[PDB]
Amino acid sequence: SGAIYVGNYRVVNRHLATHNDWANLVWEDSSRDLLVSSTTAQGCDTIARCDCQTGVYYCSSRRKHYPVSFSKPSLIFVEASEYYPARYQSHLMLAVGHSEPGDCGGILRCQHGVVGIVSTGGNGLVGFADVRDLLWLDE
Ligand SMILES: CSc1c(NC(=O)N2CCC[C@H](C(N)=O)C2)c(C)nn1C
Ligand SMILES: [Zn+2]
Repeated sequence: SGAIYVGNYRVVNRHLATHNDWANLVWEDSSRDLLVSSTTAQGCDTIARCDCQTGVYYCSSRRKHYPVSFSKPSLIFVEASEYYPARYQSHLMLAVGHSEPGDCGGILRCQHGVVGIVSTGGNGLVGFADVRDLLWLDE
């Protein structure tokens, strides 16, 4: 679990969004596993605006942060689950690292700010849903 709080927005994994998220929906994209809902309280997370391929992510199944090299946001095949049929997930970045179910929502950060959140895992690989292209999160 986990979310990004920036301005009047909350960014979460779409497959983990609540009734409240859906009732205050701003934007969602099933192909990205992202949903953005509105909040009354102001958020202070800074979003990175860069092409960094190195950063640190939070892994809740180990209660530890890990430094990683990660790929550029791309269309990657993702296996069927209780949330989605087998499909290509877009804007996804992979890194060699640990992740298990329950890790989704952990933030990936570089020196510039928040890059994305854990969205996929398995086979010693962790996938992050990129948020750096969502320029409207700042305004
Ligand atoms: C999060 S780590 C993980 C998962 N979770 C996923 O990769 N998933 C499951 C939740 C939805 C994700 C998506 N973006 O479609 C896909 C699994 C099935 N094994 N391991 C080790
Ligand atoms: Zn960066």
